[PDB]
Parts: sequence; C-alpha cells; structure tokens
Amino acid sequence: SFVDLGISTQRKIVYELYFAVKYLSKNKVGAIITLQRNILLDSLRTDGVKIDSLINSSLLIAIFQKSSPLHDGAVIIVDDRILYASTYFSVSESTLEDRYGARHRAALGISEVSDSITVVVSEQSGEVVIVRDANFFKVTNLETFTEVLTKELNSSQT
Amino acid sequence: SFVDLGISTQRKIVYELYFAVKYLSKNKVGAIITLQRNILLDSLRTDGVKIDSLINSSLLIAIFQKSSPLHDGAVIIVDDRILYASTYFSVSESTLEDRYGARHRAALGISEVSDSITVVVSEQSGEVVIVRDANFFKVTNLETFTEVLTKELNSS
Repeated sequence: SFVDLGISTQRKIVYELYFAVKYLSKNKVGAIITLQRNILLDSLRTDGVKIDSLINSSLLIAIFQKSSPLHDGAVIIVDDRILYASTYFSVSESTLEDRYGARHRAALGISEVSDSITVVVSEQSGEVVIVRDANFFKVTNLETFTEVLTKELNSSQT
Repeated sequence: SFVDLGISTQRKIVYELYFAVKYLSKNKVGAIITLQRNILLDSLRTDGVKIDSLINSSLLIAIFQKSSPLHDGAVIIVDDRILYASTYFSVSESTLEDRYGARHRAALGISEVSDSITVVVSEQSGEVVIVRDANFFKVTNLETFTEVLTKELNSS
C-alpha cells in the first residue's frame, strides 16, 4: 500500500524514517518500525496503542526513548500514518522472553506472516536492519538507507 | 468546538488528559496542553510539529518526557486530536507579586489573547493548574480534575 501513494508521500515517509533511524542508531536506542503493505496486520495484533498520527521523525524519536511508555513493542505505519505504537503479535518466534535478540525476533515473526517491511534498530549496537519475508537486510552504511528501504517497499507483494 | 463532540468523546478526551496529567504531576514533569476553542491559535504560535494524532495519555507522556524532542513547548488540542506538539507561543504574562514557572507565564499569556483552556503541570512542584481568561484555577486534588476541566470546557 506504499506503492499506491504519490511520490511526494513516499519520499516523505522514507526521509522521516531516515532521520528517525539516524538518531536512534547513533544513540543506540532500540526500535521496531513496521510498514504494513497488503497483508493487514490488525488481525494479528495482540496489544497496542492506536495513535493515528502523521509520520514524523521527532515523534518517532519521542516514542522510542527509553523513558517512554511506548518504546517497547512495534510502531505500525499504514500509508503515511503512525497507526499503532507499542504493538505486539502472536507469531511463534517472539515467544521467548530473553531480551537479547527480542526485537529482531519480533520483526522476523511479523515478516513471516505478512508482506510488511520492518526496520529494527538495536539497543546494543545501534545496528540497523530491514526485515522482509524472513530476510535481514543489514544496512551497514546508513547513507544507503533511503535507497535500500525504497527498493524493499516496492518489491513484489502478496 | 468541544461541546459539539458527544458525551463519549468528551469523556474520553478528559479521561486521557487526566491520566497524562496524573503521571506528569506524580513525576514533576513540566507540561503545557492548550485546548483550542473559538479563537484559532495558528497566528499566535510559532514552530512545532503537526502530528494530528488521537488524544492518548501514553502519547502525551512520551511527548513530555525530558529526553523527548517535543517536551519543551506546548501541545495544542483541537476537537479530539493533538494537532501540534512542541509549539511555542509568542506571549507571556507576569505580575508584580509572583514569579512562577515559564510554562505558567506562557499559559497566562496565551489566555490573554485567546479563549483557549490550558492545563499546566509545574516542573518543580508538579502542581496542576487550569488557565483561562487570564485567571487560573488550581487543581490540588486530582480526583476533581475530571470534573473541574469539564466545567471549564462547557463555559461561555
């Protein structure tokens, strides 16, 4: 559903996510941002706060600060809106409760049951990955981010 | 404006604001939340981010955390939505016999130029005030907050 938006809207989403990721990665702030595409994620949602806001780098940075009520769980972006924050899913990979690898596992789970793209920033290393269909594209150079993410969002869907 | 919303919506709004303010007061986190009424505030504020979000206590708490980039400056609510965050009012109000907090100053200033209703939580004391028409009701027992605010929202 990203592919159906005007080029201005797509470019906005990518740039805002870019600024957010630059901050989060540099300061080693964990985050899970999931862009839903054609498979609607609402069916698989366990918990989560619905905020239905415009997507914005500053709001994202606020959401994922350690002292924030919304920094655990996943943000779900639908078209150009942050629909949910602190979202969890009943996928069968995020059933471990071990902290290490938790967001990577949650992202993998989501990617296995939907065509969604999921950016993950690691609280430990600040490393950034783009998770899609059980693959982890590791973004070692953040100045490739906008390009990589764009390709991911325009790939073949379900 | 607000009375045109619906009892479910009005109660939900005041309830979410209540939980936000309860948390913010307990932890002495400064905050300023301006519910716009008939005077459009756009000409009177500068800067800020337009987020156009639902009104949610958790979101508000996240916005006003001291490590949050949106915590300095005021939230502006319109109808049932957080329109702006970390926006700055170009106006303040002082008096002779008091010198309290910059958020209190800004909220009284904004009530001088608009019919808006502003909730302020003091960074130092955690004390909650509600500001309208250059006056400020003090809400020292937060169980009354839900009542007090609704009164103020159903005014002139």
